[PDB]
Amino acid sequence: QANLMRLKSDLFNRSPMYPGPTKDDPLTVTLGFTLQDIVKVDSSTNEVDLVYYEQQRWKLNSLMWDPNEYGNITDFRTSAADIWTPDITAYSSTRPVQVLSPQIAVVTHDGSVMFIPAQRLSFMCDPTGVDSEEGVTCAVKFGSWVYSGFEIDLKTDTDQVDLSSYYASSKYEILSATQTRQVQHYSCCPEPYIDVNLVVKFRER
Amino acid sequence: QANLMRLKSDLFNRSPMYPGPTKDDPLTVTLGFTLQDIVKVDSSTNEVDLVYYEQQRWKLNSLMWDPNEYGNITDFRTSAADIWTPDITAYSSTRPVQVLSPQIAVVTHDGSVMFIPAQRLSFMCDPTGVDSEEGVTCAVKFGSWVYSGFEIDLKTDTDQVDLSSYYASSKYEILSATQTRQVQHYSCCPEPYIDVNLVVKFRER
Amino acid sequence: QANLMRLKSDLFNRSPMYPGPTKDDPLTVTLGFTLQDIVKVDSSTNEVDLVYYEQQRWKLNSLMWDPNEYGNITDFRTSAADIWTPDITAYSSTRPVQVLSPQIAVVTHDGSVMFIPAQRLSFMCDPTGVDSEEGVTCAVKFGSWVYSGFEIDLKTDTDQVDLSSYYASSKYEILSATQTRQVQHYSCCPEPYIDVNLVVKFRER
Amino acid sequence: QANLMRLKSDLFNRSPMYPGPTKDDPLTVTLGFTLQDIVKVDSSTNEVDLVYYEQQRWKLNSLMWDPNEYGNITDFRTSAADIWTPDITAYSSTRPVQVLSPQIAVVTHDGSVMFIPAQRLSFMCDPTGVDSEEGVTCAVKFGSWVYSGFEIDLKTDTDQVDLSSYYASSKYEILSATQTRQVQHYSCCPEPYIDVNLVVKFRER
Amino acid sequence: QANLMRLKSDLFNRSPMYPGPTKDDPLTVTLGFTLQDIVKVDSSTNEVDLVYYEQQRWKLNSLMWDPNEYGNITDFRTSAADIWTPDITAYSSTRPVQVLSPQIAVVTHDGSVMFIPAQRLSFMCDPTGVDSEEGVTCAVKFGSWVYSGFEIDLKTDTDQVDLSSYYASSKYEILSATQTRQVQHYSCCPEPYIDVNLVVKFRER
Ligand SMILES: c1ccc(C2CCN(CCc3cc4ccccc4[nH]3)CC2)cc1
Ligand SMILES: c1ccc(C2CCN(CCc3cc4ccccc4[nH]3)CC2)cc1
Ligand SMILES: c1ccc(C2CCN(CCc3cc4ccccc4[nH]3)CC2)cc1
Ligand SMILES: c1ccc(C2CCN(CCc3cc4ccccc4[nH]3)CC2)cc1
Ligand SMILES: c1ccc(C2CCN(CCc3cc4ccccc4[nH]3)CC2)cc1
Repeated sequence: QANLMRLKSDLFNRSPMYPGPTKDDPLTVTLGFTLQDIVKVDSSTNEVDLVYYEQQRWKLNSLMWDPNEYGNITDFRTSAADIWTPDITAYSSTRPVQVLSPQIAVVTHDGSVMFIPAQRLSFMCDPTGVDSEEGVTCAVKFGSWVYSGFEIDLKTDTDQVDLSSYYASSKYEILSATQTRQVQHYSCCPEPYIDVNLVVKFRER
Repeated sequence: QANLMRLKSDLFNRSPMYPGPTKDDPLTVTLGFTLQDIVKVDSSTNEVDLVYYEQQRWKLNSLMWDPNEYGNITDFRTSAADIWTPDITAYSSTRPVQVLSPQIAVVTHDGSVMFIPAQRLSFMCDPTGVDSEEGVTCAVKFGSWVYSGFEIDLKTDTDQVDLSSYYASSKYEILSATQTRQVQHYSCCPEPYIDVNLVVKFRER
Repeated sequence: QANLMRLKSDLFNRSPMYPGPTKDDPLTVTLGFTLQDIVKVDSSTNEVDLVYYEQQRWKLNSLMWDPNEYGNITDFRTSAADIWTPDITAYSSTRPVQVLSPQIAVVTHDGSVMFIPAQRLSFMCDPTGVDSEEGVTCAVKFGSWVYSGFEIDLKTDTDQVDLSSYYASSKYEILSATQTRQVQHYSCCPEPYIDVNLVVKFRER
Repeated sequence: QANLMRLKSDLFNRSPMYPGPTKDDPLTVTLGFTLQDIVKVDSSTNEVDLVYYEQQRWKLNSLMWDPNEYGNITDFRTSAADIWTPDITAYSSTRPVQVLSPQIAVVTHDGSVMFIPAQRLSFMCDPTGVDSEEGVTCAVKFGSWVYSGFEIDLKTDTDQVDLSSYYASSKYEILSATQTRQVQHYSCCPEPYIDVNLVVKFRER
Repeated sequence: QANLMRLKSDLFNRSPMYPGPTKDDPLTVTLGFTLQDIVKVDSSTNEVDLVYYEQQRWKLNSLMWDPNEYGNITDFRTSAADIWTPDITAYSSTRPVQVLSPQIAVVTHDGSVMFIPAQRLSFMCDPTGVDSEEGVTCAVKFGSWVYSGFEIDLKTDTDQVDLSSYYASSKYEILSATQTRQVQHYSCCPEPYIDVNLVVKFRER
């Protein structure tokens, strides 16, 4: 406990918190989705409710340490409030996202951070054809709300959504689930915009 | 990181926070709406739910800096809690507004602030005739709750609501969406009152 | 900005906050209601939902200042959290009251405070007869939760509820709306209890 | 104001807050209920919703003062957050309790505290027979969550629930409402467990 | 009070809070469930709502004291916010868990902590066959969100869920309720992961 108390004190009480990335010091954020369930489909409002884990990874030099100086500690768990976290948001939500898991991150000695919030999301989705064999496709983009591709570079490790934890007795069957990194440019702005498009093809089980 | 940490420290930890505008030092707030969806229409209570982005822009001398003194930083992102924000509100909401995005603003070296909260709004709207070709018109005024025209001047860049992000498979089709700055004079009071009237004409797709 | 920053610092950072009134130093609170809408009526639970502005006015010697000493500032806007506010409550609510507006007050150099929260209230009301020409009458009392008339004296400027902002396409038509100051004494206790009785007669439009 | 500011400073800023009772220094908490309304009955989930005032009284030596030393102040009102409050809870609630009133307590010079929160409670109750003349009986136990009878001596003043404020046009009529205290010892443990069983017999009006 | 004030000050104001367990200093957390009611079953979304008490026990050397040095105090009650608590979560919830009880723990002089939060949980469960004699089986895993078996060792005192407080007039009858410790391994990671699988077999009463 003494070595970990010392490490946390040196990392969090000595210097001000990381102020976020800039064009000169960009940050790469890796996103991955683990879809657990399609909990609700509302055909009268065109809202669909998903339960998923959103894996977020990034690396900060300010979070690095030599394990030899701290009783061979290679990683620790800490409240996500103690650290800077990226402002990754769903771009077409209809309700505030509901957090289903403790807000705790894992920090590794190389400065790597892994934060996996479990969430319930209501987003814009026309479910017409969900009761058919072909099913229905719905998509929701995720990205930084305030940082462009010049400050936050969004990435995925795979374009395949993790369906290994998908509820087997769900009302809905997943035909396909992909997470695709997209780089967009708008007429307004010279900076690129990055999002991860979560595309889910599903039908009634 | 060091230059941004220094900038934020100089802007936020040296002087007290901006106390808001006065008649002697008025502030101009530019409002713009990006309508995403008409998520719900309730004909039994006369409530309509909107999902939109509300772009807010203002400029403070106290937020200015010389980029040359701070490693050529021309702008940064910071929690909206670190800065003063205008008390812009819907004058005919029926439920507290639901924030759908991170509460983060972009501050530019010229003292400009851009704050774009995504919101879900429930407001007073009689949807009689939504199921017709003519559709229905509904309006909601936005403005400062406590500041008159003498302290906060409200403006728009365009009278046209941005409909380029409007949900393509929405239950409702937008016939027209305008955002108009209105000035109101009362016999009682010498001070003018300013609002932005969001007028949306819509029908069932 | 500098003069207002100085004023706020002198009023709020020099002395402890106003500890509320006492029998020796009573406070008069003026109440006024502006009814915007009867949003929902529930005949299965006997609950009615109102949307209104509740104007609250009081005066504190501790909030007084000479405008000449502060660059001729005669009033300012401040977060209601910076000041003491009366504990005015609805005595027959069925749900926690929902705040629809920014929590900001206007302080005048004579020590006057004006606080106008917009609220959504669910209260006990049998709506039987709302669908008739005669309509239905419903009442809700407002007053201090913990202070008697010896500490907080409630007053009204008028017995007429402001209906000039009442939603013209509401499901309900207002036949009459009054706000009356009422006094009561209990056998135990000598102190009077004050409430403002909001009586609304309404029917379906 | 000055004398009350001085009193509050002496009571709350000089010594640490009361750490709660112990076996060596037990505390008597007097509990009583004022039933306002049976708002809802749900026969599909077996949940009943009550609106009531829960009167809590206790006395602390650390909250005592000589009125002569403080401008003859015999009592004051303060935020329930400034003082220790007992952890009295419903043992069979189905939803978090909703607070309908300001969280303010009355402290008397003898160290007496009176705290009367208004609340909405959903609790386990089978309402089968509510639509009959006989009605239905439902019960909810209240007590300390973590303190035994050795630390918190939970008491009542009367076994009769105050029905003098019960909503006259409620959907439900009260046939009887009692608050019976119970002291129990289990074979495991030497300490008594105390609870108050709020028993309400009611039917449709 | 003085001895307890002194004890709390020595335990909580002298050293930094316990930073959580590590591989070198693991922690055993014992979990136990007391099922109170199956409040709701939703066959359209496949969600079931449970009301239960979750007993959590763990032991910290940093929470030890000699009762002889503190007026023979052998245990005390304190806000769960004053101490470190394990991040035990339901792995298949569909809504944020609702806390129904005060967040207070019991600390014993041997460093033992007992924390029993009452909760309402919505979780993934297909209730098809609940209206039959055979009933339906539903399961929910609980475990640490961020810690492995190397840091938090989860244990049970019994595999039998406590049904002695189960609501007698519930819509649902419990056929069986077990809580089983399970050790899992993931392809990513060499460390074992522990969960407690709450398996409830139930039917309509
Ligand atoms: C966040 C944290 C834990 C989980 C777990 C899922 C399965 N195990 C743990 C299995 C587990 C996943 C996992 C994902 C990335 C890296 C390491 C990981 N270990 C218990 C909780 C889910 C989301
Ligand atoms: C309001 C409007 C769009 C957004 C974005 C939605 C898609 N992108 C990039 C699209 C985008 C245009 C744009 C115009 C002005 C300022 C920021 C902007 N971001 C990232 C955030 C956030 C808030
Ligand atoms: C609380 C509740 C509602 C408001 C206003 C409602 C409509 N207007 C301006 C309408 C308005 C005239 C007027 C005349 C004298 C004093 C205050 C006044 N407000 C802007 C906001 C402000 C604060
Ligand atoms: C708890 C319970 C009710 C209230 C009130 C609701 C109606 N009154 C009546 C207030 C009131 C009666 C009374 C009778 C005997 C002794 C003290 C009393 N206070 C003012 C506030 C406030 C706090
Ligand atoms: C967590 C879970 C339940 C409770 C209680 C439920 C019922 N009682 C009596 C609680 C109670 C019996 C009992 C019997 C033997 C040993 C210890 C015991 N505690 C008071 C609160 C408190 C905290």
